[PDB]
Amino acid sequence: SFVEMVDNLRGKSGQGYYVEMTVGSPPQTLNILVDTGSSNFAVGAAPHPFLHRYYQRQLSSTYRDLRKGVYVPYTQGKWEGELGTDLVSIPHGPNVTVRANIAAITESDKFFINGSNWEGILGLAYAEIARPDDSLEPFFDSLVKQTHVPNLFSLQLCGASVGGSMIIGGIDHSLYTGSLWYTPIRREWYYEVIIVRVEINGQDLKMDCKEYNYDKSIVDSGTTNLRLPKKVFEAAVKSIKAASSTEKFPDGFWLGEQLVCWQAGTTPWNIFPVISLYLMGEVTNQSFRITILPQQYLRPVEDVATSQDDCYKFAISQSSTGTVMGAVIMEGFYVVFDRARKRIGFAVSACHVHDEFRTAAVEGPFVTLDMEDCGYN
Ligand SMILES: CC(C)c1cccc(CNC[C@@H](O)[C@H](Cc2ccccc2)NC(=O)[C@@H]2CCC[C@H](C(C)(C)N3CCCCC3=O)C2)c1
Repeated sequence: SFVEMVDNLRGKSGQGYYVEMTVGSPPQTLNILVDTGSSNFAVGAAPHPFLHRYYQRQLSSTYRDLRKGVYVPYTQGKWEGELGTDLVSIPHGPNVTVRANIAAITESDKFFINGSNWEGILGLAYAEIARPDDSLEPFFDSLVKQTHVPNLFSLQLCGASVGGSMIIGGIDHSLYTGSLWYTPIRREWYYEVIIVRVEINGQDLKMDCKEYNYDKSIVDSGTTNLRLPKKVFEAAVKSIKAASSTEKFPDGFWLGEQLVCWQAGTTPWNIFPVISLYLMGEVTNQSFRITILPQQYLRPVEDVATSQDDCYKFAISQSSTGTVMGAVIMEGFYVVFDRARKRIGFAVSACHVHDEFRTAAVEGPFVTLDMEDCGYN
């Protein structure tokens, strides 16, 4: 019955992926961004210039006020509002209704996006990072507690205006090819994983692997970019610059600020390297790699110019809070958040990114000694 959830996600490039949900009685329909990088379910509940619609608690007979405030500061953007509970369903999801915590957003700053078609966010990570504290049960925990939906979900995020699937409660085998490779969830707060090796065009970055996970590494569907700790970011940009020095790039391109364009169909993909991320595996001394194409880390953006060229922004950003495997890493992979078994699986997606002579891959097994030394603490 997972077929009912295939293609249940939509979005705009750089702006997240959202699924349709209803809250309250009678049901109020809202588009909700799916975010494995946080743990609060929150919806616009007051007018805002960028909201097409919002949750009206007054109109729901099943609304309950928790008489408690809340706020969430993300890496960029924040909101504040009022806690309460209500009945929640996912029309293209399992056939259930659950009473869940909901933060009614009453003020926000740089959270909602102009012209955006989503009105709220579904934090799919664990209670440990829920605001105001870990006693506010996250939506997925309520779903599993109140129904027989199995304790896992999977995400197929597709590039090119974007779509994909969130399969709630399982794995749909028609959405990926090849084998699923699993990496442990190190700790249940973020979806934290451990990266044990990095290569660019087959060349090892050769850093202390602790640097790759300083101070954590997470899988985060609510962040567009690959974000890398300062030292890793610099090494990676240096290597990518070198590989592509054939061409010249504007100022701020490598900062993700300025875009670069080529005549339509002439993007020199070949001079941009693949990036391989090796992840800790399920058995001793064993890892696997996912290989990322430049078509993933050069994000397509519309040309505000009179030209109809292919333009892109560099979708790798420097971080001061650890590695973030964002949407452009997840795109073209099928990612299984197996909460029940505390692991995350990766396989080549059915909607994989295409390149003339290279392909995104998930490959294993590899041997990697002393993998536990890669985790930060
Ligand atoms: C809440 C706690 C646990 C917390 C605190 C700090 C970091 C984290 C790690 N997860 C972050 C996500 O939950 C959050 C999700 C988000 C969605 C929509 C708007 C804003 C944030 N995303 C971000 O903060 C990102 C930082 C880089 C710029 C990102 C921008 C380009 C802006 N962005 C917004 C729309 C979705 C795609 C996107 O890329 C947002 C978690």
